[PDB]
Amino acid sequence: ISVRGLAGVENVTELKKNFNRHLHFTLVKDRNVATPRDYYFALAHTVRDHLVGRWIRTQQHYYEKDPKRIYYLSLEFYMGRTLQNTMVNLALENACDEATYQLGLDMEELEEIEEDAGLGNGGLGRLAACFLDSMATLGLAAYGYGIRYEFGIFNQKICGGWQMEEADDWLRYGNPWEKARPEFTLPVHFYGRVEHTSQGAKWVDTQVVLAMPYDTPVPGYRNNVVNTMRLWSAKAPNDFNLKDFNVGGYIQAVLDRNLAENISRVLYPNDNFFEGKELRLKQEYFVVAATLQDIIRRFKSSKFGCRDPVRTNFDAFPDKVAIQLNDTHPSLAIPELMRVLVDLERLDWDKAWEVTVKTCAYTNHTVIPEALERWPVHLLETLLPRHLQIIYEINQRFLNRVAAAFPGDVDRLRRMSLVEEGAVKRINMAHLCIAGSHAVNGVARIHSEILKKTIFKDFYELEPHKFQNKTNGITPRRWLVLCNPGLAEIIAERIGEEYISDLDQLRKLLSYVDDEAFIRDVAKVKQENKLKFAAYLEREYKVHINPNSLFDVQVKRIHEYKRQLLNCLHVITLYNRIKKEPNKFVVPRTVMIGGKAAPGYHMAKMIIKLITAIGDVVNHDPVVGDRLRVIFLENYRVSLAEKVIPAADLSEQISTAGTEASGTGNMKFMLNGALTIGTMDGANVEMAEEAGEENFFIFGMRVEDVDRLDQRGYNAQEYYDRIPELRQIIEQLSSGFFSPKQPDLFKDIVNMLMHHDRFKVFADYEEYVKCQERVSALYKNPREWTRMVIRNIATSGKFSSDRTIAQYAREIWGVEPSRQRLPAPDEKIP
Amino acid sequence: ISVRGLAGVENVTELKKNFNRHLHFTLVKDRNVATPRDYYFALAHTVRDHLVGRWIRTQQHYYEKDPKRIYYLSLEFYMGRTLQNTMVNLALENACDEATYQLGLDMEELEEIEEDAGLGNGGLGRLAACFLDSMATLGLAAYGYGIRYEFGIFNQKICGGWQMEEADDWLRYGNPWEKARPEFTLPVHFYGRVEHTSQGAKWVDTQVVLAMPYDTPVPGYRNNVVNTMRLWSAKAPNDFNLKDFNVGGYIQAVLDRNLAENISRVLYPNDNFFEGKELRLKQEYFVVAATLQDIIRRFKSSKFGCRDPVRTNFDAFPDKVAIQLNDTHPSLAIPELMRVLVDLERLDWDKAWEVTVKTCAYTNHTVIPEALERWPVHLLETLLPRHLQIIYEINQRFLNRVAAAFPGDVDRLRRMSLVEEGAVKRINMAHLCIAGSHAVNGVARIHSEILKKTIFKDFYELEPHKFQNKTNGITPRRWLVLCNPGLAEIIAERIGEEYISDLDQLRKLLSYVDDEAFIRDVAKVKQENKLKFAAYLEREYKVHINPNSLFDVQVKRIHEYKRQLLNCLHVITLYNRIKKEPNKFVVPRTVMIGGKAAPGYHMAKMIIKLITAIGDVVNHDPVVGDRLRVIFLENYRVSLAEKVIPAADLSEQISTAGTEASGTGNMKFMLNGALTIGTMDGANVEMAEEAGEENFFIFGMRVEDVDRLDQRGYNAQEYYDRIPELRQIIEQLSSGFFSPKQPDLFKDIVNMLMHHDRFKVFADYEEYVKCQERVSALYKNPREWTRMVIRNIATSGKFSSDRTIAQYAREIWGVEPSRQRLPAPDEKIP
Ligand SMILES: O=c1[nH]cnc2c1ncn2[C@@H]1O[C@H](COP(=O)(O)O)[C@@H](O)[C@H]1O
Ligand SMILES: O=c1[nH]cnc2c1ncn2[C@@H]1O[C@H](COP(=O)(O)O)[C@@H](O)[C@H]1O
Ligand SMILES: OC[C@H]1O[C@H](O)[C@H](O)[C@@H](O)[C@@H]1O
Ligand SMILES: OC[C@H]1O[C@H](O)[C@H](O)[C@@H](O)[C@@H]1O
Ligand SMILES: O=[P-]([O-])[O-]
Ligand SMILES: O=[P-]([O-])[O-]
Repeated sequence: ISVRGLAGVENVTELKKNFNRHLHFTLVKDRNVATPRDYYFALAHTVRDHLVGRWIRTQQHYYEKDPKRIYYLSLEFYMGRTLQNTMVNLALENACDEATYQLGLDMEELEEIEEDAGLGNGGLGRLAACFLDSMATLGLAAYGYGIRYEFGIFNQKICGGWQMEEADDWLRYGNPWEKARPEFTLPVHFYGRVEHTSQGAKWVDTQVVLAMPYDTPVPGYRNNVVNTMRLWSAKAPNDFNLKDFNVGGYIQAVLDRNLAENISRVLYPNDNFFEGKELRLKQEYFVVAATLQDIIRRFKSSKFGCRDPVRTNFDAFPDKVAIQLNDTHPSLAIPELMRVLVDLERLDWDKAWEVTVKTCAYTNHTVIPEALERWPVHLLETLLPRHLQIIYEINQRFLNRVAAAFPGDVDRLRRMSLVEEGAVKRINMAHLCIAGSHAVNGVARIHSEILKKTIFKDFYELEPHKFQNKTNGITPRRWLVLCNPGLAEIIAERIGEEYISDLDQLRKLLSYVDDEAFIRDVAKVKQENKLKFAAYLEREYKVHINPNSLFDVQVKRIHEYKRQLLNCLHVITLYNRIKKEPNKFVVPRTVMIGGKAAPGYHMAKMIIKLITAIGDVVNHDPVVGDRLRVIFLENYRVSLAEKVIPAADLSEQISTAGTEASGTGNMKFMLNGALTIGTMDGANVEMAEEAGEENFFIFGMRVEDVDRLDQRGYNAQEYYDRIPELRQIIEQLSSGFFSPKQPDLFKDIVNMLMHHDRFKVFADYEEYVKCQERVSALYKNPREWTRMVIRNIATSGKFSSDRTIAQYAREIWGVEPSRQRLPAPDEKIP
Repeated sequence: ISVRGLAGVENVTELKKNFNRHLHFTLVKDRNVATPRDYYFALAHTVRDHLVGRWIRTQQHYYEKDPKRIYYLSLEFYMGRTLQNTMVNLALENACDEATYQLGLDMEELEEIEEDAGLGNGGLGRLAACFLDSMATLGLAAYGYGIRYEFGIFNQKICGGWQMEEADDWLRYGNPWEKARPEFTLPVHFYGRVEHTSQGAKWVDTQVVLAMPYDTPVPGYRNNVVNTMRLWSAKAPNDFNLKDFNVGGYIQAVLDRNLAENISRVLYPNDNFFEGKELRLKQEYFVVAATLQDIIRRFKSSKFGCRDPVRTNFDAFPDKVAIQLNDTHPSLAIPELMRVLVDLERLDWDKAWEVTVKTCAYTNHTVIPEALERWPVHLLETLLPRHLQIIYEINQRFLNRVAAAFPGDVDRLRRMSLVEEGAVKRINMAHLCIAGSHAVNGVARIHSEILKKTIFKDFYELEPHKFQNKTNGITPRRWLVLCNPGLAEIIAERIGEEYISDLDQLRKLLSYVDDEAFIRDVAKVKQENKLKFAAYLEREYKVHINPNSLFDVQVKRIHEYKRQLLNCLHVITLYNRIKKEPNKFVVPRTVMIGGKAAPGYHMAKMIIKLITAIGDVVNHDPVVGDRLRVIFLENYRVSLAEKVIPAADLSEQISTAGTEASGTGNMKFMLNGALTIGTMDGANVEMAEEAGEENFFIFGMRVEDVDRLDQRGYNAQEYYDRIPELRQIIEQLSSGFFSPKQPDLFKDIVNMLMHHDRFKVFADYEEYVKCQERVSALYKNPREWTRMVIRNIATSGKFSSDRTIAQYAREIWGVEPSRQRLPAPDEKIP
């Protein structure tokens, strides 16, 4: 059937009876009233059963051996569905497929019932998920720590072409994967005040909110390692949230508990944008405070909680603990770690600081100013009074280090300050993370250089040893074996299966680049994938597309820097050229654009309306026929990504050079047989460098060209004046050609494009359409297109998150990866 | 070990492996980190497994045979713990005891870990629970319908002698018994307006809240019948509660969902008191609306949803459906049933009314005015506009019936109106229930007569056939076999086990009233029970009591009509007599008073403080020694009741004649070996009548004496003037003898007692202490006391809820009870 594992005789029979056990005892249903949802749950519980045994020994193991622990703190974990992925990592896919078949059910139909775990916005959240999978696969004693939002990223609905947001009630039917652990509930404090008494400061009169943990298993690829993802939930104490007496109402007091519990209610839907709301800061301290207590408790047991030097010596803390900060969201971990060590454990400042710097590491994800976290001091002052004091003290001693290094450089002092003066005083969380971490990394080579050359230049001059790079990656399990079994099978037919955990081996595929059978096969799976997607489209969304056309897809969050608008300009150009010479041949294309816009991002929402507006005109023009369709992919999310990427021919990674930190969608497309048209931005540079620029469609300004243009001054009128095709398009938008009933509907877009384009869309227009003509030319030559595809696939090995994690481990965490199978799952009950 | 069933070889081995399965696969723990709480859950899941098989066939059975369905609507279901009770009804107690023992665990220690299901206030809620158990045991196709409050009756804490309320987070650790059924979620409407168009009225522009059901199994006693208790939970729709667009905030919209969900958040802690709050009315319509849709859906399938006359003829609705209204809380079921039939199904008013009257029956629980539900019309007008219209129309046609029956009687017309004029117009929910039900019953013979003679006199004259009586009862399973196995065993040693489901057989115990061995045994279990309670006291609450003394206990909600104050007066009298003649012998007594006060009931909270105040003085008087202790039983609830009742010698049922509808605690004491000192109130009359007044300690005014006194006019000064002992006590309270630091602390109690005692405490004082002297005299004669006890126990059979349910069934519901074992639980998978 494929190498989805063995469909053993004993195991298929075992699966079936367990499926029935659960349907009866766990779901309390009888075959006669069972719906597909019940069947999905019976299977999920059956599958979950296979990894609890491994989960328990894995954790018991780490307790016995006591290795260095890796704690990955992130406010986002974009997980997606977990049934198939669990089957894949346990080599259960074929057995379950067989078993459910014999039970008279379609496994694929049941998989579609599982709700996505959308506790993420985009790139950053998905990175955390891929990292978790790789850390388990590389056998590291790692823990994912975050917030269990009861409402994830909103579900996007398109009404009259506009995006409508609706609550993502993903827990509505239950989550069979998590395990509530109410017995490890921890208290978290807010507000209060600071008392300075005799031997130390005291955080007093605080409001207590409880953090209840939920553990979800994270299985490594076929190695019997099951790590843990602990997600905290907010709970109100039953005392003060009722006991602070003297009138108000007993009923109201109980109803008011949903005020402390709102902390974990919903995920903020902002991607690369900072919103200084109090609820957000509360979520940030909430995940940090609870997680650190858990980390320290585990450390206090280790082997020190037995003997060792005997004396809770935190000198070995850094040798047993490593906490990675996914962006500055968990930045409070730095002053909080200081607070505990100093205020509670009573260590001296300098010893505490040495420990904190040695255990914390920070990862930066963007260079745009509006994405930077700068928290108003008055907020920190009211909510976390002692942390503000600690931050001021950290700033004081840091700046003294600067003044000592650069005597007299008074401007450098203010530039580097963690405290920003002005309208309102703010705290620069990034400056905080650089100062309190022993490593700061970028997510792609060029982004990492930009950090040293620009944004964190002063910091780099002060401590060059801190700055590193760790190019992002994706997990080949979910992003290849899971979403594209057809491609994984033919690759395996030639080079084996070892590449699933050693992607570098894909290079061996280079020797089949002239193999007639392989070229036929690679091309066949892509055709099969496109047919399946074209079908899903009519099934669930309804209104036909042509599977013979080129599948041009751009899927990612809607942003001005991602330039979906530049894509739009090209689509309209193709339309206008067809209307000019109708009977002239052009390569057919289905251009699919999908992504979510933050609810408050007006421009982004205006762009989604433009996309749909173009499709209204283009898709109903009889002269155009089937040569060009514009489709907007609704509710783009992880599970939808697993469907479109394997069916894409052209991947669009066209952000303005210097704005996209790295990107990971680009890597997903490269590994699944799509050719890339993009700018020399983020990881695009490394991809092109790996596959060879000849097998890549690069266009537009390089970072240097952008800077030259800024020195000069960007004037969009110039481009409007010298390019008639561009001019024609702008006058089409301005006159209501795409919005008949509301002729001035797109005035904000035109106005912006001409007068405030921060991302110079026009400057790359000519080179973009010129470059698009070249891919059309190559698509007309099936054999050469496919041969270039093989060149990309065969060279994508470097972009596996296993390579990324192995580097973090060695160069930052100080631990050695291991592909050693844990001693089976075998029963055992001590 | 006892007749807690057989500890079979095969079944004890089976239990143990299943215990381990769950501990591993379900709780995901390993023996090395398992705590008693985990062990309790492993057992609970194991026990729950044994009744799912039965649960599924029971429901499948009712679907096949299609009998008349009994729907018990109540806003309260005072369930308590369910582990032991499930073991008892499945004959699993000894097997589980053995199994856990072999596993090295104490079952009793694990049972104490289960949290109580306190979805009730007192008498009314507990009645519903006992009824459920009996309906299952009598094999009726009955369904309990209510609200799944996430916070039940508050946990009571005593601080400095005052009651402190604290949220009852009973779901904190999970509920292994319930089964969420998100697939049967139903919509409920609120607000909106009424449109009158061409062919009918339309309830329009409403706010939708979703009702999600949760099913808990209700097992009959050893008959393999497992009925269902469906509890609704409020959920916000993900559309409008987000989709009603045009600014406000995306985050706020999601956070605001906890406004529709507040409907099922907490139970109102009022016992026999009406609070006209909007949240309450919303809970009331919420349980009613969701339940009726469920009832009709089930009816639409039956055998009509196949053929029959063919034409949804609701003429047979009353022949297949019976809905019992537990008080007027679910009274909206009447106008709601009308709304559906008329507005949706389009039946004519008169046919709809005939159907509604024929399927609804109402049970009244009290005669005090402040406990009556009179909802302000402006509330109904805004929240349920169409129901108000229906109610007005019901009133119109009802009153026309009255005028036709009593021509010219204009005052009778206003007295009987469902609409009350005055300050604000209100709707009398009780008048509504009488008019729309074919049966109205009281809960005790005297209470039922009082309803006909007083409160509902006019209604009785109009339709005498509607008024019935159904004396309350308690379930002998939880209230005998579960809480007092020692007593159940010795009874069984003599007359067998058949009495557990046929309490009448306890009469055979009369022939052992002179049996020397039995008297020794009855007395022995009571001594064993008192010793165990005296121990629990020091274990969990700490500060000694004497097990040789008389256990004088009064446990029930704190009320002015229950007269805990009269008890207090007696306690202080005993104290003063001892201080007068210290070296004189008196029978030692431990008087225990327990119960909860509604948070807003100031007087009730003042009484709890008085009780504790008396204990502060009495319990520390060296001259008193061990002859008198005053203890306040903290957090009285179901599980605590199972502990005190079996250990009580004297039961206090001293409410003012005519105020206690029935009472059930009195029956629990009688069946467990306690003698009763009380007034001729509620069921006390029937109990005394059954055991013989010679074996009962009756005192005080009878209903007639109370009325005579009211004609005359109650003047407490008179009693204060002629009784020196009483006078001494009042001057003790007035001068701060019981409150040194705050001498005027109890001024409200004294003031009330002397000037506004609605329950004439003083009028019964003399006869109460006189009567108390008589029980002390009899307690001095162990053999005669025990012989009287045997006379009570042997005569308590009539107070089983099995007798009560059999009468409801035959005389109201029109169904025949059956003690037929359902065809085993045996596997099966169709
Ligand atoms: O005190 C202990 N004794 C024995 N095993 C322990 C102890 N603490 C942790 N463990 C084991 O380590 C796993 C890790 O627990 P955690 O990391 O503290 O959540 C547990 O599930 C146990 O198998
Ligand atoms: O349409 C039906 N076909 C077969 N069995 C049914 C059907 N509806 C109800 N049942 C059975 O009756 C039980 C009662 O369902 P309910 O009373 O509607 O909640 C179900 O769990 C099934 O065993
Ligand atoms: O680092 C993970 C991702 O974080 C953010 O979403 C960046 O915009 C993206 O470029 C990067 O790939
Ligand atoms: O009917 C059940 C119970 O309802 C109420 O709690 C009444 O006060 C009580 O007398 C009665 O026994
Ligand atoms: O993270 P990028 O692929 O939008
Ligand atoms: O219901 P009663 O025993 O307080």
